[PDB]
Amino acid sequence: SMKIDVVTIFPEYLQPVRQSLPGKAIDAGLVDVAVHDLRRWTHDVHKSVDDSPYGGGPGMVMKPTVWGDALDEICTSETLLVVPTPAGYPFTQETAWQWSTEDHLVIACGRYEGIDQRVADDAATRMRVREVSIGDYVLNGGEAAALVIIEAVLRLVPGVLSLLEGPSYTRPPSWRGMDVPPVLLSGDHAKIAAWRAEQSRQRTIERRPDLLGFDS
Amino acid sequence: SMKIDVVTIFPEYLQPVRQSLPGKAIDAGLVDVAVHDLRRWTHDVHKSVDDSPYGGGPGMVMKPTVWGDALDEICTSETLLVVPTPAGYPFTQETAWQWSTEDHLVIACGRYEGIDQRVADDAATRMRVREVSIGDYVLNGGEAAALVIIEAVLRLVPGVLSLLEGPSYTRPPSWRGMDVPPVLLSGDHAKIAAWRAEQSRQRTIERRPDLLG
Ligand SMILES: OC1NC=Nc2ccccc21
Ligand SMILES: OC1NC=Nc2ccccc21
Repeated sequence: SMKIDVVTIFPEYLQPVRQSLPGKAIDAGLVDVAVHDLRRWTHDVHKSVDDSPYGGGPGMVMKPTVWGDALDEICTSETLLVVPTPAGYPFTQETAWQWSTEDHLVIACGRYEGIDQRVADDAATRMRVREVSIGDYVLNGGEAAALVIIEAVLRLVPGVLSLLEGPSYTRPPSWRGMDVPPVLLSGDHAKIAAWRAEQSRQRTIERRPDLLGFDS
Repeated sequence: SMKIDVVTIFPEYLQPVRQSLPGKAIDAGLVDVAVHDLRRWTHDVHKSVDDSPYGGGPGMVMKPTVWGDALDEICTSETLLVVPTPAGYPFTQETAWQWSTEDHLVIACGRYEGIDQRVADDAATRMRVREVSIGDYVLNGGEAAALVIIEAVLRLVPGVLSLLEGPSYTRPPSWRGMDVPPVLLSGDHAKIAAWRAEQSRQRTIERRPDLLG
């Protein structure tokens, strides 16, 4: 069984929910998802987890010490440590497929400004570390990215179950004066493929020219 | 006072949590977030929200009669209808900024295979509709994309609070045999900025060569 540990200062946000893809996976015994409050590894009265950046700049940086004790306790040398970060390598469908075979994912959730770089540098001496971004929009912390990563990876785990998709339709064949493309009604597996391919092309070149090796 | 309506078949999954950034925004009265179970608008005892695709093929497509009724009830002509879909335009930071000043976002969450296309086509005749993807990895449904969209947008609402960022550091100066780069403690702030410029250049070359052209 796969085991996923998430570490965060927002454990309630990351608490698994039964009616969800991860929830189904958990209840099917295919995965154990444990969530940990990073503040467990603080020792000061105020439970401080970050501090001002050396060299200045806006915002705060998470303290290396607290993350240190946390990952010390939760990780082994076989652990794949995932660290969401705006500055990471891209998280892709290829990445998802790869992590779907993993035995232990530990996901370190930190604020946008980052965890002290020495945390990941130190972890890499004992385990595999992957700093990744799920997109170039800006989230305030790694929490939502952790939820995205979990859903992308879990749906690939055995047992759990290029080009843009063109439009899709279902019943009724006429709705509010709008008709389904007749080829999709004609039952011709060949003509239908020709049409869907053509639609996908038009859509991809319009919305994602990058996918076909073009600019913008 | 932004309003966000989310429509989903996983309303518990999307329920706002007090201890989160969206929870802070709501508690601060800076936004109202309403989550609606899509099954409220189903027609049959089985509360059917999807149906098999015309032209055949795998998966299910979400029913237009059900979504049509939900959106009729929830949207107005001033609504910006957000439809997360892997087939969408990329959701970017410029998009988040734009949406950060909308009075009413409605986010329609559907399964990967998507919603009958007529739903969006119809809605676009009365309101602004944006189909967007948050990434090329595959999610089973738009629910997590919704959470992402919401967090990227809300953190740009006043009051809630080309190159990669380089490493950041804080105390202690020496930790487990690793020292904060001396230059950060130099009090030479022009130099620090050039140093961080160079850190960004290299990390970007190494991790995201796509942002260099
Ligand atoms: O992967 C990310 N994309 C955008 N913002 C982030 C903020 C914190 C962690 C991770 C991300
Ligand atoms: O933006 C998306 N990326 C990947 N999968 C999705 C599934 C449903 C809606 C949206 C997305």
